[PDB]
Amino acid sequence: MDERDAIVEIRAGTGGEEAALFARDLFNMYLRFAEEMGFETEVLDSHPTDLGGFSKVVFEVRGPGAYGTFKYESGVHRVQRVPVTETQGRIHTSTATVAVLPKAEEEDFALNMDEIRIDVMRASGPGGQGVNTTDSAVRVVHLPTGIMVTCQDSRSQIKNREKALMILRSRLLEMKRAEEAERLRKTRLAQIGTGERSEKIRTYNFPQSRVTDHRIGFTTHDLEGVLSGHLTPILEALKRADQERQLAA
RNA sequence: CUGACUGGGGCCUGUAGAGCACUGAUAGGGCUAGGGGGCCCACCAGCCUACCAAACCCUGUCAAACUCCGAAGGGUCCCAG
RNA sequence: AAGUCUGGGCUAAGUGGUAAAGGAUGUGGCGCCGCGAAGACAGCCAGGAGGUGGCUUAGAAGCAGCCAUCCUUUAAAGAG
RNA sequence: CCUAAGGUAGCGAAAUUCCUUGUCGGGUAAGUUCCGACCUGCACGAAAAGCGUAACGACCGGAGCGCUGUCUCGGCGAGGG
RNA sequence: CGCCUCCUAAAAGGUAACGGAGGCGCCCAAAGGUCCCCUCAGGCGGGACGGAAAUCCGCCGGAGAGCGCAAGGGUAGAAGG
RNA sequence: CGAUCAACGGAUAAAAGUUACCCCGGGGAUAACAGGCUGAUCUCCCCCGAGCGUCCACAGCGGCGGGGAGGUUUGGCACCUCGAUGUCGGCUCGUCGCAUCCUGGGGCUGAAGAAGGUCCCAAGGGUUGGGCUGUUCGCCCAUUAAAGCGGCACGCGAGCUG
RNA sequence: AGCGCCGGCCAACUCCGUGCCAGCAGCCGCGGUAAUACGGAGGGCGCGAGCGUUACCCGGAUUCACUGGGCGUAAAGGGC
RNA sequence: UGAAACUCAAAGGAAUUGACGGGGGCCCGCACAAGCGGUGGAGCAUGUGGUUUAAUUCGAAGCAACGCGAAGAACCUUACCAGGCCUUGACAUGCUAGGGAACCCGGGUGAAAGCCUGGGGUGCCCCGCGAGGGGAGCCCUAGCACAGGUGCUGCAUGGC
RNA sequence: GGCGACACACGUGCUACAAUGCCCACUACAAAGCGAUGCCACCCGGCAACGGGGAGCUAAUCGCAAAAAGGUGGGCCCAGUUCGGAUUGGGGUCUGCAACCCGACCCCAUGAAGCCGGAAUCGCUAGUAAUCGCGGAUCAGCCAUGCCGCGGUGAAUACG
RNA sequence: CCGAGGGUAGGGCCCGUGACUGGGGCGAAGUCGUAACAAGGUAGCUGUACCGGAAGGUGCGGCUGGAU
RNA sequence: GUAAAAUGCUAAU
RNA sequence: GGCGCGUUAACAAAGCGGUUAUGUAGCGGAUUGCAAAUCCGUCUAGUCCGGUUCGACUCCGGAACGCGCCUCCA
Ligand SMILES: [K+]
Ligand SMILES: [Mg+2]
Ligand SMILES: [Mg+2]
Ligand SMILES: [Mg+2]
Ligand SMILES: [Mg+2]
Ligand SMILES: [Mg+2]
Ligand SMILES: [Mg+2]
Ligand SMILES: [Mg+2]
Ligand SMILES: [Mg+2]
Ligand SMILES: [Mg+2]
Ligand SMILES: [Mg+2]
Ligand SMILES: [Mg+2]
Ligand SMILES: [Mg+2]
Ligand SMILES: [Mg+2]
Ligand SMILES: [Mg+2]
Ligand SMILES: [Mg+2]
Ligand SMILES: [Mg+2]
Ligand SMILES: [Mg+2]
Ligand SMILES: [Mg+2]
Ligand SMILES: [Mg+2]
Ligand SMILES: [Mg+2]
Ligand SMILES: [Mg+2]
Ligand SMILES: [Mg+2]
Ligand SMILES: [Mg+2]
Ligand SMILES: [Mg+2]
Ligand SMILES: [Mg+2]
Ligand SMILES: [Mg+2]
Ligand SMILES: [Mg+2]
Ligand SMILES: [Mg+2]
Ligand SMILES: [Mg+2]
Ligand SMILES: [Mg+2]
Ligand SMILES: [Mg+2]
Ligand SMILES: [Mg+2]
Ligand SMILES: [Mg+2]
Ligand SMILES: [Mg+2]
Ligand SMILES: [Mg+2]
Ligand SMILES: [Mg+2]
Ligand SMILES: [Mg+2]
Ligand SMILES: [Mg+2]
Ligand SMILES: [Mg+2]
Ligand SMILES: [Mg+2]
Ligand SMILES: [Mg+2]
Ligand SMILES: [Mg+2]
Ligand SMILES: [Mg+2]
Ligand SMILES: [Mg+2]
Ligand SMILES: [Mg+2]
Ligand SMILES: [Mg+2]
Ligand SMILES: [Mg+2]
Ligand SMILES: [Mg+2]
Ligand SMILES: [Mg+2]
Ligand SMILES: [Mg+2]
Ligand SMILES: [Mg+2]
Ligand SMILES: [Mg+2]
Ligand SMILES: [Mg+2]
Ligand SMILES: [Mg+2]
Ligand SMILES: [Mg+2]
Ligand SMILES: [Mg+2]
Ligand SMILES: [Mg+2]
Ligand SMILES: [Mg+2]
Ligand SMILES: [Mg+2]
Ligand SMILES: [Mg+2]
Ligand SMILES: [Mg+2]
Ligand SMILES: [Mg+2]
Ligand SMILES: [Mg+2]
Ligand SMILES: [Mg+2]
Ligand SMILES: [Mg+2]
Ligand SMILES: [Mg+2]
Ligand SMILES: [Mg+2]
Ligand SMILES: [Mg+2]
Ligand SMILES: [Mg+2]
Ligand SMILES: [Mg+2]
Ligand SMILES: [Mg+2]
Ligand SMILES: [Mg+2]
Ligand SMILES: [Mg+2]
Ligand SMILES: [Mg+2]
Ligand SMILES: [Mg+2]
Ligand SMILES: [Mg+2]
Ligand SMILES: [Mg+2]
Ligand SMILES: [Mg+2]
Ligand SMILES: [Mg+2]
Ligand SMILES: [Mg+2]
Ligand SMILES: [Mg+2]
Ligand SMILES: [Mg+2]
Ligand SMILES: [Mg+2]
Ligand SMILES: [Mg+2]
Ligand SMILES: [Mg+2]
Ligand SMILES: [Mg+2]
Ligand SMILES: [Mg+2]
Ligand SMILES: [Mg+2]
Ligand SMILES: [Mg+2]
Ligand SMILES: [Mg+2]
Ligand SMILES: [Mg+2]
Ligand SMILES: [Mg+2]
Ligand SMILES: [Mg+2]
Ligand SMILES: [Mg+2]
Ligand SMILES: [Mg+2]
Ligand SMILES: [Mg+2]
Ligand SMILES: [Mg+2]
Ligand SMILES: [Mg+2]
Ligand SMILES: [Mg+2]
Ligand SMILES: [Mg+2]
Ligand SMILES: [Mg+2]
Ligand SMILES: [Mg+2]
Ligand SMILES: [Mg+2]
Ligand SMILES: [Mg+2]
Ligand SMILES: [Mg+2]
Ligand SMILES: [Mg+2]
Ligand SMILES: [Mg+2]
Ligand SMILES: [Mg+2]
Ligand SMILES: [Mg+2]
Ligand SMILES: [Mg+2]
Ligand SMILES: [Mg+2]
Ligand SMILES: [Mg+2]
Ligand SMILES: [Mg+2]
Ligand SMILES: [Mg+2]
Ligand SMILES: [Mg+2]
Ligand SMILES: [Mg+2]
Ligand SMILES: [Mg+2]
Ligand SMILES: [Mg+2]
Ligand SMILES: [Mg+2]
Ligand SMILES: [Mg+2]
Ligand SMILES: [Mg+2]
Ligand SMILES: [Mg+2]
Ligand SMILES: [Mg+2]
Ligand SMILES: [Mg+2]
Ligand SMILES: [Mg+2]
Ligand SMILES: [Mg+2]
Ligand SMILES: [Mg+2]
Ligand SMILES: [Mg+2]
Ligand SMILES: [Mg+2]
Ligand SMILES: [Mg+2]
Ligand SMILES: [Mg+2]
Ligand SMILES: [Mg+2]
Ligand SMILES: [Mg+2]
Ligand SMILES: [Mg+2]
Ligand SMILES: [Mg+2]
Ligand SMILES: [Mg+2]
Ligand SMILES: [Mg+2]
Ligand SMILES: [Mg+2]
Ligand SMILES: [Mg+2]
Ligand SMILES: [Mg+2]
Ligand SMILES: [Mg+2]
Ligand SMILES: [Mg+2]
Ligand SMILES: [Mg+2]
Ligand SMILES: [Mg+2]
Ligand SMILES: [Mg+2]
Ligand SMILES: [Mg+2]
Ligand SMILES: [Mg+2]
Ligand SMILES: [Mg+2]
Ligand SMILES: [Mg+2]
Ligand SMILES: [Mg+2]
Ligand SMILES: [Mg+2]
Ligand SMILES: [Mg+2]
Ligand SMILES: [Mg+2]
Ligand SMILES: [Mg+2]
Ligand SMILES: [Mg+2]
Ligand SMILES: [Mg+2]
Ligand SMILES: [Mg+2]
Ligand SMILES: [Mg+2]
Ligand SMILES: [Mg+2]
Ligand SMILES: [Mg+2]
Ligand SMILES: [Mg+2]
Ligand SMILES: [Mg+2]
Ligand SMILES: [Mg+2]
Ligand SMILES: [Mg+2]
Ligand SMILES: [Mg+2]
Ligand SMILES: [Mg+2]
Ligand SMILES: [Mg+2]
Ligand SMILES: [Mg+2]
Ligand SMILES: [Mg+2]
Ligand SMILES: [Mg+2]
Ligand SMILES: [Mg+2]
Ligand SMILES: [Mg+2]
Ligand SMILES: [Mg+2]
Ligand SMILES: [Mg+2]
Ligand SMILES: [Mg+2]
Ligand SMILES: [Mg+2]
Ligand SMILES: [Mg+2]
Ligand SMILES: [Mg+2]
Ligand SMILES: [Mg+2]
Ligand SMILES: [Mg+2]
Ligand SMILES: [Mg+2]
Ligand SMILES: [Mg+2]
Ligand SMILES: [Mg+2]
Ligand SMILES: [Mg+2]
Ligand SMILES: [Mg+2]
Ligand SMILES: [Mg+2]
Ligand SMILES: [Mg+2]
Ligand SMILES: [Mg+2]
Ligand SMILES: [Mg+2]
Ligand SMILES: [Mg+2]
Ligand SMILES: [Mg+2]
Ligand SMILES: [Mg+2]
Ligand SMILES: [Mg+2]
Ligand SMILES: [Mg+2]
Ligand SMILES: [Mg+2]
Ligand SMILES: [Mg+2]
Ligand SMILES: [Mg+2]
Ligand SMILES: [Mg+2]
Ligand SMILES: [Mg+2]
Ligand SMILES: [Mg+2]
Ligand SMILES: [Mg+2]
Ligand SMILES: [Mg+2]
Ligand SMILES: [Mg+2]
Ligand SMILES: [Mg+2]
Ligand SMILES: [Mg+2]
Ligand SMILES: [Mg+2]
Ligand SMILES: [Mg+2]
Ligand SMILES: [Mg+2]
Ligand SMILES: [Mg+2]
Ligand SMILES: [Mg+2]
Ligand SMILES: [Mg+2]
Ligand SMILES: [Mg+2]
Ligand SMILES: [Mg+2]
Ligand SMILES: [Mg+2]
Ligand SMILES: [Mg+2]
Ligand SMILES: [Mg+2]
Ligand SMILES: [Mg+2]
Ligand SMILES: [Mg+2]
Ligand SMILES: [Mg+2]
Ligand SMILES: [Mg+2]
Repeated sequence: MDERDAIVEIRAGTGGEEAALFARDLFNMYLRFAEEMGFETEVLDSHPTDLGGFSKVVFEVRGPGAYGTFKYESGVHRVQRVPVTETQGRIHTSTATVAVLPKAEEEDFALNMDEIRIDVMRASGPGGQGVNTTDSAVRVVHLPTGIMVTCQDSRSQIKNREKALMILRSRLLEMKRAEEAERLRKTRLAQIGTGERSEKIRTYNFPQSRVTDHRIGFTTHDLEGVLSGHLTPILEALKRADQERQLAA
């Protein structure tokens, strides 16, 4: 939560080459805000455009109390300006999306052998006297979920039991790595959506030198300072609105 | 008459045990290179630490391929039964 | 086949006559301090209180976790 | 990077799939078999032919109707012993 | 799978296991013979370039160096230079 | 003088495989089944009491470690049997153990009642029918007071099946 | 005394708010900080115990053409 | 032989003026060619991006932004930043209250600004030799209407 | 205080890398402008920047004024040098209230890069290019090597 | 006898629905190339055939709705 | 019969 | 489990007892209205532990991870 390090995913939205540039503009704005808050940034995955932008940049903000501040940036950011890609001096409206997520654990996986039942029995197929009378085949049952692995690959019960336990764990692991990805997904779609011109959280209107956070109504005119990092005025204005969002019925 | 076995006497040995002098291991303490941290400074060095610890020292130990030591026995020759 | 042989002791579990960590007012024999008619130990008969609690906590206010356990009438009363 | 060149069409958990009773659908009250699909094909593949194909089969799977001493679960009778 | 070294091996010699650890299948014309001469590793201090360590000086230092190559024995009163 | 005759006391100057088409002579000197010894593995029961359980170590639990029992599993060993000890599962027929699935009798409970949990005593009797697969095992359907776990050459082929 | 409408078609316009949001929409389109096109207000236009909408039929549609259409290149001559 | 759902607000024909062509033709320009000196490398000057900064004011952006606005940044310039003052204000008009001033020398205190200060001297008609009483430049405090803004929009504009 | 920051990157220029050159001495020929808290002749002190004197001129009259390349004479001898003049130390001059950030200039010392510049790229067709000095605006002084001007000397080549 | 209808068995047509699968329409931004419109940088288009990630390419024959 | 080195540029009257 | 092979920078991938590998990318410039393509330049390394050697990415020994093969007669 609020106190833990967090990860900011900046993707480009509607706009094409111009969105990937505005996404670069959002990316410098956020690194320079971290330096102001004495935070620490490291990039994890960046997809650049030869024009100078990024289709995607993913970076961490290391420091005590990161998810407390950046969490207000998740949403669709709208830019309206004359693009450096435009030739006929027109104003285009383009969008970039920002997803903010707390850095989690890479927690290690192991088997609780008290919720696991191991069955042994005779195997199938060839072997003569051996296969007839030897308990080589192994079934391992994960008791809470019911999923089972069986193994009679070798002639030895201990070898088949070890190999069976390996597959069971590796299987339970992927079940766990998939539910986590399903939650990581529905959460990202909760913050980013389709990245449409609507769905906007903030407008950066370069002609009017205006930045507007339509969630609260706040607007400054220091669009140069906002783009250079000085976001602290806006954050507080939401932090205030957050407390006045907590008004006991 | 030289035999097994036995009495005396000389010489050879590195085990049991023990030990730490060598080769290694080793707990804690002292002292004390170097590192971590470290208040501070890079104009130049200092200072701090109930951090990790080289060497050295103290107490306490470990070893088939460690021995400053070291039996009981064993081997061999001589003389005698 | 030859002692229901003699003398001293232990065991009550048929232990003897099939086993360990560990547990035990089993029983017998030694020790070592301690308290005792400055009336001890056991029971009984009293008192065993007061500032009333320091953190935590809507009460945890003698009678939760945490922080230390000052003192009065004294023959004594721990904020237990 | 390497090879002489890197498996084409078509087919695929198969007379081939180890993990495997893969997964999804169908059938059943319930289906490790069956049929239809999917394709990370351990280890299909083009005359040791590939994929289909009406008709044929004392070949080998799966299902239904009919009917039953196969069975619930056994009883009685006959004749040769 | 032959050969060498150490241990196991129970203090003479010898002694097994698909027991524990290593090495050999070369080399040297001097790394051989003799005579003569010389003595290490390491530590502290000192010294342009020059450092942990190149060469030079002092003091301490019995052998922990060296002995082509594995290990053991041996060894400066030399087998070392 | 010519040897990785290195399988290094060196068969020839000169040499690889396959047999489920197989064969003879031998061995329980030696493997596969079962027994035996052992019990690492397996199953069961304890000791310790850190900690969980709002509170409270012990209702129910038991970190790190410790001690055993059993002789169902997988092994180790190679002791009777290789002039033969027929090997999976099913069927049929049982019998025994008890570490008890149900039924009977109890103690504790974080037991209001009903219903459970946990441990103790108890082996008299009981412990169903079906779908899948050769299966043992397991899953599933429908019930049940319950749908126990083991030994008997993994009981039982001069009893059947195959 | 109410209901529809006032960008064009189509009769009836100005001010504030909003700022591709909120919304309008029968078609062409409106709205991205000076909107007669969104919402309100004033003002206007049309009907009036009614005003609008939705559905459906004919019309406009000579757009199934008898009245009253077409086929070189727009859809349209059959390969002969 | 020959549909439908769904969907679009058009799909089309010919012709016009353009623009474009790695179409043609005919022309031209230091456009190439033909020449001569350079730039790109070096050191400095200057402008700029970027980084940095409390601030490093802002505008200029291919040719046609970059010794450009700037034909002169130590202060001033100066629009930026830090700290100290200012409240009809540095300036404009007009209206009411205390004054009634105009102007010129000083005093503290402060970095200065500013704040608190202490000396004095007026016009016009007059009632006038009256105490002096008014109209009376201008000046200062109470209030006003107000000013001030290099704050934004060169995509609302003029001018250049 | 900043606008003058400095790991870096680009544009415009200046100065060079040398002998058809550098140096010293002496000796010539311009044009355009500017000049009253203004230009400064001339004289002295100072190596010099400058200072103190101090004529003349609202200026075809007095001054800024040396033009520079050029010429004659002598020197350097092919070297990172008598080429180059960056960087830094020290001692001073002037403006200005005030030169730390952050001015210009003078003298002494220090004497860096640089040996003609990769891919690439700019200008110029005649008094042009190149080379050489001069003045002005702004302006207290100046970071001007910039701008706008002015004359001196004076080419190569254009088939197409 | 016929006979409502009930039952048995086999056909026809229609509607809904189905693991999976085939393309189609739409989209103010994505990935790969650039086939077509200029001789579109290999004139295009065409029926058919074979091939290729994709547009497409190539063979055979046809068309001009092709350039100079 | 001729005779091309060279790909691309989203989205706001 | 046995046996063989391997670990190198951003990626893929080599040689070598003493020593800028290489290609593509990345970075600075050039060219273009801009991007690509193209052109001039530029460069970061040897998994861990222990030995040998004057010297180890390179040789020996072990660890960890990956790949290939085998695991048969009951
Ligand atoms: K066989
Ligand atoms: Mg991406
Ligand atoms: Mg464009
Ligand atoms: Mg178990
Ligand atoms: Mg088996
Ligand atoms: Mg089978
Ligand atoms: Mg077989
Ligand atoms: Mg078979
Ligand atoms: Mg067995
Ligand atoms: Mg004798
Ligand atoms: Mg003798
Ligand atoms: Mg001993
Ligand atoms: Mg020792
Ligand atoms: Mg010992
Ligand atoms: Mg010893
Ligand atoms: Mg002694
Ligand atoms: Mg003796
Ligand atoms: Mg003797
Ligand atoms: Mg004798
Ligand atoms: Mg008696
Ligand atoms: Mg007696
Ligand atoms: Mg008893
Ligand atoms: Mg007994
Ligand atoms: Mg007993
Ligand atoms: Mg006792
Ligand atoms: Mg294959
Ligand atoms: Mg192929
Ligand atoms: Mg094919
Ligand atoms: Mg295929
Ligand atoms: Mg398949
Ligand atoms: Mg299947
Ligand atoms: Mg198949
Ligand atoms: Mg196969
Ligand atoms: Mg399978
Ligand atoms: Mg299988
Ligand atoms: Mg299944
Ligand atoms: Mg199924
Ligand atoms: Mg089903
Ligand atoms: Mg079946
Ligand atoms: Mg199938
Ligand atoms: Mg698969
Ligand atoms: Mg085949
Ligand atoms: Mg094959
Ligand atoms: Mg073939
Ligand atoms: Mg063949
Ligand atoms: Mg073939
Ligand atoms: Mg087939
Ligand atoms: Mg057919
Ligand atoms: Mg068939
Ligand atoms: Mg058929
Ligand atoms: Mg047949
Ligand atoms: Mg047949
Ligand atoms: Mg036949
Ligand atoms: Mg059937
Ligand atoms: Mg049936
Ligand atoms: Mg039937
Ligand atoms: Mg019968
Ligand atoms: Mg009968
Ligand atoms: Mg009969
Ligand atoms: Mg031999
Ligand atoms: Mg040998
Ligand atoms: Mg011995
Ligand atoms: Mg020995
Ligand atoms: Mg001995
Ligand atoms: Mg001997
Ligand atoms: Mg041996
Ligand atoms: Mg031997
Ligand atoms: Mg060897
Ligand atoms: Mg020698
Ligand atoms: Mg020698
Ligand atoms: Mg000699
Ligand atoms: Mg020494
Ligand atoms: Mg020294
Ligand atoms: Mg030294
Ligand atoms: Mg030695
Ligand atoms: Mg040596
Ligand atoms: Mg060696
Ligand atoms: Mg050999
Ligand atoms: Mg041999
Ligand atoms: Mg041989
Ligand atoms: Mg021998
Ligand atoms: Mg021979
Ligand atoms: Mg021969
Ligand atoms: Mg041979
Ligand atoms: Mg043979
Ligand atoms: Mg065969
Ligand atoms: Mg066969
Ligand atoms: Mg035969
Ligand atoms: Mg055969
Ligand atoms: Mg035969
Ligand atoms: Mg035989
Ligand atoms: Mg025989
Ligand atoms: Mg033998
Ligand atoms: Mg025997
Ligand atoms: Mg056996
Ligand atoms: Mg065995
Ligand atoms: Mg056996
Ligand atoms: Mg066996
Ligand atoms: Mg048996
Ligand atoms: Mg056995
Ligand atoms: Mg037996
Ligand atoms: Mg046991
Ligand atoms: Mg036992
Ligand atoms: Mg055990
Ligand atoms: Mg027990
Ligand atoms: Mg607790
Ligand atoms: Mg309790
Ligand atoms: Mg446990
Ligand atoms: Mg134990
Ligand atoms: Mg035991
Ligand atoms: Mg047994
Ligand atoms: Mg058994
Ligand atoms: Mg056994
Ligand atoms: Mg035996
Ligand atoms: Mg034996
Ligand atoms: Mg046998
Ligand atoms: Mg017999
Ligand atoms: Mg017999
Ligand atoms: Mg027999
Ligand atoms: Mg028999
Ligand atoms: Mg039984
Ligand atoms: Mg019991
Ligand atoms: Mg009961
Ligand atoms: Mg009971
Ligand atoms: Mg009850
Ligand atoms: Mg109970
Ligand atoms: Mg019973
Ligand atoms: Mg059942
Ligand atoms: Mg059935
Ligand atoms: Mg069945
Ligand atoms: Mg079954
Ligand atoms: Mg099974
Ligand atoms: Mg019950
Ligand atoms: Mg039940
Ligand atoms: Mg059984
Ligand atoms: Mg059996
Ligand atoms: Mg049987
Ligand atoms: Mg039989
Ligand atoms: Mg049987
Ligand atoms: Mg039998
Ligand atoms: Mg029999
Ligand atoms: Mg029998
Ligand atoms: Mg059979
Ligand atoms: Mg059969
Ligand atoms: Mg209307
Ligand atoms: Mg109307
Ligand atoms: Mg109208
Ligand atoms: Mg107004
Ligand atoms: Mg409306
Ligand atoms: Mg309408
Ligand atoms: Mg907007
Ligand atoms: Mg507005
Ligand atoms: Mg507008
Ligand atoms: Mg409006
Ligand atoms: Mg509207
Ligand atoms: Mg309307
Ligand atoms: Mg309106
Ligand atoms: Mg009409
Ligand atoms: Mg009509
Ligand atoms: Mg109609
Ligand atoms: Mg008609
Ligand atoms: Mg018509
Ligand atoms: Mg015709
Ligand atoms: Mg036609
Ligand atoms: Mg036809
Ligand atoms: Mg047309
Ligand atoms: Mg044209
Ligand atoms: Mg040229
Ligand atoms: Mg040049
Ligand atoms: Mg240059
Ligand atoms: Mg330059
Ligand atoms: Mg800047
Ligand atoms: Mg502006
Ligand atoms: Mg320019
Ligand atoms: Mg300026
Ligand atoms: Mg300037
Ligand atoms: Mg200023
Ligand atoms: Mg100022
Ligand atoms: Mg304009
Ligand atoms: Mg602008
Ligand atoms: Mg204008
Ligand atoms: Mg500036
Ligand atoms: Mg440069
Ligand atoms: Mg310049
Ligand atoms: Mg330059
Ligand atoms: Mg002058
Ligand atoms: Mg020099
Ligand atoms: Mg040089
Ligand atoms: Mg020089
Ligand atoms: Mg100086
Ligand atoms: Mg300055
Ligand atoms: Mg030179
Ligand atoms: Mg010209
Ligand atoms: Mg000048
Ligand atoms: Mg000036
Ligand atoms: Mg009928
Ligand atoms: Mg009918
Ligand atoms: Mg194309
Ligand atoms: Mg084409
Ligand atoms: Mg093109
Ligand atoms: Mg092309
Ligand atoms: Mg083409
Ligand atoms: Mg074709
Ligand atoms: Mg082709
Ligand atoms: Mg061509
Ligand atoms: Mg290309
Ligand atoms: Mg593209
Ligand atoms: Mg495109
Ligand atoms: Mg192009
Ligand atoms: Mg466009
Ligand atoms: Mg390598
Ligand atoms: Mg790699
Ligand atoms: Mg290579
Ligand atoms: Mg580059
Ligand atoms: Mg570029
Ligand atoms: Mg490279
Ligand atoms: Mg080394
Ligand atoms: Mg090493
Ligand atoms: Mg190296
Ligand atoms: Mg290695
Ligand atoms: Mg075989």
